[PDB]
Amino acid sequence: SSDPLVVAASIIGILHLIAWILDRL
Amino acid sequence: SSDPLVVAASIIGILHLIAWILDRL
Amino acid sequence: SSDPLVVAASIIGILHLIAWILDRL
Amino acid sequence: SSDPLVVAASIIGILHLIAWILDRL
Ligand SMILES: N[C@]12C[C@H]3C[C@H](C[C@H](C3)C1)C2
Repeated sequence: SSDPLVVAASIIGILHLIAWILDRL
Repeated sequence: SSDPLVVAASIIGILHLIAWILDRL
Repeated sequence: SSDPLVVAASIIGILHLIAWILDRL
Repeated sequence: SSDPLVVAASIIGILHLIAWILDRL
């Protein structure tokens, strides 16, 4: 729904940032 | 308004992350 | 405060994504 | 919990964006 989709997009952003931080380390 | 603009900025962040994930794949 | 700081960090994320989208265009 | 984890992922996204902005400057 319109509420769960916004949370799903936020989870993807966190996973992408985690990968980048791991590459910089 | 001040509430819809914050959601609009969040949607843009998710679209940008999706493109990056597609490039890495 | 603990509520305004979370919004301030979100605004920075949107500005960073906007710059990236402008570079890709 | 399910509420604190979502905030923790958001904090990581802000730190990653701050580093990028510092590199561009
Ligand atoms: N709420 C957030 C949406 C998007 C991804 C992540 C970091 C920024 C940009 C704020 C959580």
